[PDB]
Amino acid sequence: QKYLGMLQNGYSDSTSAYVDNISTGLVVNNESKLEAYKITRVKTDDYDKNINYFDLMYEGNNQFFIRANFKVSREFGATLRKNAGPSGIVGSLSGPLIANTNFKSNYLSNISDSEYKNGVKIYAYRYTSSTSATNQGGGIFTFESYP
Repeated sequence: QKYLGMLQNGYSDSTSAYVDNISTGLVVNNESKLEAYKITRVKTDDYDKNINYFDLMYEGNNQFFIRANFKVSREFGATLRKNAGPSGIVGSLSGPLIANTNFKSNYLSNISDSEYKNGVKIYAYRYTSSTSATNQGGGIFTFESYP
């Protein structure tokens, strides 16, 4: 147990595939691999993800931002382009809203499998109000789906 975190041999499927040495598996619909999968991402003033909900993942029809933890941000957020670059709301964080599995963070298809396998997409703005943008970290992302 002191090597790998937790592999889902009939355990909970809350993603949790996180800092490198946590062997964790998941299988969902819309890309061709059963995933013993890993995430090794670092962003600013951060250790692994911070503020709950920050990765790239794999449920929906496209390649998109994680549903990392069980609380859902209905927040209509502005996920803009690559590291520390503001270019406008390409990602309009909104529905769908469901949870309990690896799910979609408002279909950020624009951030794709190339930015998933050794990605850069923990960067994100948070909005308290309808236009109050705050930057709390952003940097390297990493993922690897495997047998």
